[PDB]
Amino acid sequence: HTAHLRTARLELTPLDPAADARHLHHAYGDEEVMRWWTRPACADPAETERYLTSCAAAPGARLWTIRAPDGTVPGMAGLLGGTDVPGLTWLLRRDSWGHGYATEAAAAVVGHALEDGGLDRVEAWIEAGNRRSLAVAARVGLTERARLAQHYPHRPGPHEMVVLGKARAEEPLTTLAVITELPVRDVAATLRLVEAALGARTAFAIGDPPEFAEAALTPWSAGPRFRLAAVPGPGPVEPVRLHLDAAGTADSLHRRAVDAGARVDGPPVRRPWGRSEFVITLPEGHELTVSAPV
Amino acid sequence: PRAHTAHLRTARLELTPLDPAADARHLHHAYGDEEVMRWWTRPACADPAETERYLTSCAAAPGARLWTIRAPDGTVPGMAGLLGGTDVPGLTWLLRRDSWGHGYATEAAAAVVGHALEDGGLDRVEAWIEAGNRRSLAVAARVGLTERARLAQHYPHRPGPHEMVVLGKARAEEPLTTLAVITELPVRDVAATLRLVEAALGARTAFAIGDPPEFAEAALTPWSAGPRFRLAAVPGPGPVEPVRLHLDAAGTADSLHRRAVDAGARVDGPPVRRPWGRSEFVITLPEGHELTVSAPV
Repeated sequence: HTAHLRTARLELTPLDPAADARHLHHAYGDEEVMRWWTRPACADPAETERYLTSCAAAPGARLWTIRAPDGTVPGMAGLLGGTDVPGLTWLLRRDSWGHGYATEAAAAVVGHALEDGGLDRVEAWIEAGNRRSLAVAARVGLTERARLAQHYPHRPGPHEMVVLGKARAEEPLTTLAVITELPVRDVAATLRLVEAALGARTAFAIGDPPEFAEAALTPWSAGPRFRLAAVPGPGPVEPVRLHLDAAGTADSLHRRAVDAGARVDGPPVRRPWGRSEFVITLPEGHELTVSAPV
Repeated sequence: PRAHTAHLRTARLELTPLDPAADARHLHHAYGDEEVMRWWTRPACADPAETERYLTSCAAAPGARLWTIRAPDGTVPGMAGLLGGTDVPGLTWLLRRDSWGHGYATEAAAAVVGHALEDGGLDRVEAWIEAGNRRSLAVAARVGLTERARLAQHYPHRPGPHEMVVLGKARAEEPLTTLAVITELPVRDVAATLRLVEAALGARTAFAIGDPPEFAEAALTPWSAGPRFRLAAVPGPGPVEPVRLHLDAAGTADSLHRRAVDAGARVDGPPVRRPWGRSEFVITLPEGHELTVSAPV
């Protein structure tokens, strides 16, 4: 890309790892600034130069370097990549903070991505705890669409990643959730189980003994939850396979399932796709593999 | 319900247990404001009398715990409290356009929540804000509430449906939680299946394994994460015990149905309005699986 993006007080020039690495290292090498980054603070500008390159290297990578009028170089902003949906990001040395740069820069990149970038939509992955960044994202029209558990090699424990987005034309139709029904013998008994293993809870039930309930896996009005329908028998019951994306550690999740007398597959096992999973099987045959970031 | 008695005092505000008759005159500046009420669950009140009435019905509501916001200069910016009649401590607030931008709503809601979670001994509290309510969501965040889910709703006083973000906050967050449930739909031709799915459901395949689709993942959203299920391939006799999938969609069912139909899908018929204020239809998969599609309207 050749395009420069100009704003009230800024010029975003295409990113040159070699040339810019000197200034950009004032952010990428700062322990503080990288408090939220996917990897610790860069050691040397070479590493930065290296990273920056590996970064701009990826397929759809399209980054700029934030240049202010007063000579300074607060940092950078742009579209990350190698991914499917164009991710977005930014970073500034601690100094340039709160001067509206991030907001301005972010606003620029976004505008361009949707408009002249010819793109249909744009994402932005911000850590849950990242208030400041979440403010900018929202300030830029990026509304939250999903969330996911993740773990950084340098982190003591896993974390939550918010996935904000913003299309050019907001689709009129969309799916907000998928609730799957589960045929079980004793809806009640099952509810009791799930409530303990997955720390679930009953959202509702129809008649006593219960004949049809809605098991919620979160203590909130809406969210991850599935229906429980009752069935007579004789009992063949065709199993249902369920993938459970959980937050927190697989060992403590598994510890909970077991300590709840759950039919567990075994201890959690790591996987190529970077997720430690373990399964739970319900008497009727259904099995739900619980998968955590770690 | 009952008493209250409590008065919430903050940096520049005083929260006094709402008194319909008393305050209504002032609060009508909010509830009677078309602009201010464009995001509310009902139209603006024609006059203070209607506001007093509404305020009363709200005040009477089961465990309703509301306060009126008093500014030091004697102004009444609006109201803020805890709604009654829920299952999870609901939460609301409302300012008049004239008091906007002073951080009153943040200060107020902050206090109601601090009270509810600490003094009220409450476990958690929610807050339902319409997707497009930029300022309210901003206050939500500034207060500590974080989105936990989203629902499709439709107010009789509106021509079209809308989205509602369900934000919340507990006093002691749970280490373990669940983010999603992706179920496996055993089908014969994972390929065609996916082709169809994207047609009617407007899905898009996130990933496919093996040239001949051995097992893919159809996302129902255009984003990295969000609602979606998994397709597994399996050949056989009379192949499968249909899997039941409830699909909560946003937008008018009439058109959702139009999509499923133009996609040439198996639909048990046009959308049928249910009693619980929801219209739906079901799409059956050749294998057996029924994917009912519910919408607010």
